[PDB]
Amino acid sequence: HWGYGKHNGPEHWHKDFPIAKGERQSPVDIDTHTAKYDPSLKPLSVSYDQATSLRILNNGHAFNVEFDDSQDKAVLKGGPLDGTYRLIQFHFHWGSLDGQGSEHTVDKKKYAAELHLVHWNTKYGDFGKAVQQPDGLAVLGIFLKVGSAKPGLQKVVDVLDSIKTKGKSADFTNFDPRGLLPESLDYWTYPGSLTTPPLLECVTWIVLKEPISVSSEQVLKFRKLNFNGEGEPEELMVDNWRPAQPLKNRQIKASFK
Ligand SMILES: CCOc1ccc2nc(S(N)(=O)=O)sc2c1
Ligand SMILES: [Zn+2]
Repeated sequence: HWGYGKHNGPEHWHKDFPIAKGERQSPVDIDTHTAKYDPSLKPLSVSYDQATSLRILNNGHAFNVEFDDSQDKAVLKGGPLDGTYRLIQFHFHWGSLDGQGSEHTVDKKKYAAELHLVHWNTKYGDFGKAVQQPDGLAVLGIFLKVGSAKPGLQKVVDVLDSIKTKGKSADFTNFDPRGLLPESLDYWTYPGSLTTPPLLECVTWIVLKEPISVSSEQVLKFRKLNFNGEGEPEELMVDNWRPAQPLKNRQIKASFK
């Protein structure tokens, strides 16, 4: 099965998922001098005050914090989007070293990790329908750099011991994702894809310009997770990022100049 190892990593994925070589794959390198300022772009509207987190899960390639998406509780609108997108989960990608880990890069610069808040377009009724549409998903991407600790992240860090191996889950209620946002909501946006299989080209990417800082101790605890299931040989969950893909016939737009 697919993963991030030498024998099943991103350069192998196209054999099972031919769309890996598609025309609107993610992630990409954001060239800040080629991105076009678009004054017609609206500010992002993040409404997370009623968010209901349920569970945190190690799924074998990352850990997901899952939300109740049966109503318009935590939604994303505005920006480049038409209509209302519901938050369903967030997860991270990170590296084995502080100098790598993000999926998107900015002028070829890598960050230590990247947070993805995944939302789906409510006009399609459920998430599985949404991923089959060109405007089905909106993923908010936030860069993590190593520096001062992020207080709002610590509740996530402290529960990781309980979901060390693949398939483990833990109740995770009353988590407020607003504690993970940067001060500014300026962004780049482009049409792209899921960055893990099935790599569907259904995503409007919204990548925030301002990174958040987390401490070395916080990111260190990410790196203690396991790709494997309990009772299997230990493989540390690190470097679960896909490298940048060709931009091809797309333009990256910026909400700011
Ligand atoms: C369709 C089964 O659920 C999936 C599969 C892949 C996938 N990739 C992302 S990401 N890394 O935010 O682009 S969210 C997501 C959800
Ligand atoms: Zn992701």
